[PDB]
Amino acid sequence: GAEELFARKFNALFAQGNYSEAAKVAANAPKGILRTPDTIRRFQSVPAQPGQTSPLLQYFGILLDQGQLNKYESLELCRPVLQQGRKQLLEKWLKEDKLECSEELGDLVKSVDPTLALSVYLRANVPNKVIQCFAETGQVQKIVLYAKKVGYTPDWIFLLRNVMRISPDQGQQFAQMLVQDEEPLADITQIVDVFMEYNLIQQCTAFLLDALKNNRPSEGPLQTRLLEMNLMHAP
Repeated sequence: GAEELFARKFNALFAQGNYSEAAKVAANAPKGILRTPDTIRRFQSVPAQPGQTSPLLQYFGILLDQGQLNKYESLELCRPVLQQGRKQLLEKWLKEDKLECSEELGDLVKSVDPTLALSVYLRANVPNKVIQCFAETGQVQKIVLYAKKVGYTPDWIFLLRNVMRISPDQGQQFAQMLVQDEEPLADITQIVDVFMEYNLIQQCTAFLLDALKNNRPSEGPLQTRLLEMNLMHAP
């Protein structure tokens, strides 16, 4: 019940002109009173300051001496660090399991890197929804495999979503590695739509062709749609 009292002690000693005692109590105290969320957000928020131990360096000290922490503490750890310009720190916390290696941290990276998140889900919690859920670009294989290896084609949706909003572009995509064996998807039209809207038409058709290059993997409709696009795009 003195969570409040601990925060009161920190705020008092910080305010009272002895950052040393406030830091010594806050960092060297149990239950992570510099990673319980208000405390951690304060500690991450203060930027480097001459006169004492750097907040960043003090906090890394704190994290290592303290260690990985719970979903909430790991999550709190993860929520700013990706944003904080230390996305790479958060990649290390997911890879080093300084974070919970949960679905949340992976998803946070998938918002900024599907692939490593996908790596974590492939490695940490072996889920499918989150891992596929973002597949903007990167390691083609996981994407092409989860679309390719039904399931799942919803990973195809997630990637088309992720390629509906993708800074990557024509080139490294996932249909063809996925479909050297023709596969209809949740909507192949989606695939062309995404490609088309990105004018990645060429990759959609190119990849689809390879899918057709396993022959019994061959559907008029893939081809129908392909030809349809070529009729309006370039025959």
